[PDB]
Amino acid sequence: VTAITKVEREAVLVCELPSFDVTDVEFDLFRARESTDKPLDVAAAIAYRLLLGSGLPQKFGCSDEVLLNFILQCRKKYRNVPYHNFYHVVDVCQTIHTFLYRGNVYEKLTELECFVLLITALVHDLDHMGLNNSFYLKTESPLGILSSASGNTSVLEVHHCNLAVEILSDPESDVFDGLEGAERTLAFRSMIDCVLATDMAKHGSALEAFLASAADQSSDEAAFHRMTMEIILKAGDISNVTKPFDISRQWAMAVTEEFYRQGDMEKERGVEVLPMFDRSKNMELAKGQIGFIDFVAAPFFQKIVDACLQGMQWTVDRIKSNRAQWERVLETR
Ligand SMILES: CC1(C)CC(=O)N(CC(=O)N2CCC(N3N=C(c4ccc(OC(F)F)c(OC(F)F)c4)[C@H]4CC=CC[C@H]4C3=O)CC2)C(=O)C1
Ligand SMILES: [Mg+2]
Ligand SMILES: [Zn+2]
Repeated sequence: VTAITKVEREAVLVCELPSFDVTDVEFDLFRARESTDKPLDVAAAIAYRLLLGSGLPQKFGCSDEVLLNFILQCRKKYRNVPYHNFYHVVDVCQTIHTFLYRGNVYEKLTELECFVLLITALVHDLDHMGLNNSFYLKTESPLGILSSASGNTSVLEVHHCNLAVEILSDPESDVFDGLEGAERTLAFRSMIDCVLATDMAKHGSALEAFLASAADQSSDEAAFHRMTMEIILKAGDISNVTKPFDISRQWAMAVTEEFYRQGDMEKERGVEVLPMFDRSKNMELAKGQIGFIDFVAAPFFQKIVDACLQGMQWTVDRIKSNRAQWERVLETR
């Protein structure tokens, strides 16, 4: 990895974020990005401020400069795609911060685990190209062939972990360099476990395991911690429907356009195009959001909150308010 420069750091360090509270559940990243002509720097500054404000990097021997270096090394490996770009990972990082600290999920985890989760947010989609795992498998792309030959169908997630390990292999961007022995092993394993658990093909199994652990007062403690981390990163990843409506809608627009660009490529290659990826199906945003809410997000958030994460009740509340608002879009159309 090429070293991050003084000038790259300074460009983040000059951003002051006047009028934003990066800790708040109603924080608006889109408004942040509209606030200046250097939205990549502002986004990096948001992530930097979240991580320093937690007080965690300092505790684990991670200097301000190495933190910032890490952030910028992550930033350089996001692509200019509509949804899976740097702003998504910063959003996930900020969202996780709220679940840990406004939702009191920090109480279930060690400080190191909280630190790992915040850092893992920033790595969890590295070098996404706006195409899902299915695209690579269907088209027998080289990465798809490799995944199948090597026995792991989570095509992208293994790729993201690869790039995360590369970033962390240089002390100048290794936020875990202050760790050794068991703690360092836990930091890397937990980060990788969490990234691997973001594959939506494993959603139901991940959720069911967590719920069975939370219900068992004799669950293995280390396993419960790890599953809680996995579920929190998953929660962040499907959290767009938990945000104020207008934020939620802007995310939905970005994901829809990404999906449509995939579908356009699949059409060119003569492979199967799912309806949600087909521009010509012209699917209404409201109906798709209601469907994602009903079949994925509402039961996920309700189940985890009820099982164990009572402080995150607001997520269920906001999903219910967003669903009602989409229903009003349909009612008035
Ligand atoms: C069609 C149905 C009636 C039945 C059904 O099975 N599903 C689920 C479904 O079709 N899935 C599962 C999730 C997948 N998925 N979808 C993402 C995503 C993000 C934000 C979204 O909008 C808003 F929140 F911004 C969004 O909503 C829109 F798609 F509806 C989807 C990502 C989540 C995690 C990782 C990468 C992205 C990923 O793997 C896509 C396939 C239904 O949607 C209803
Ligand atoms: Mg992902
Ligand atoms: Zn993601």
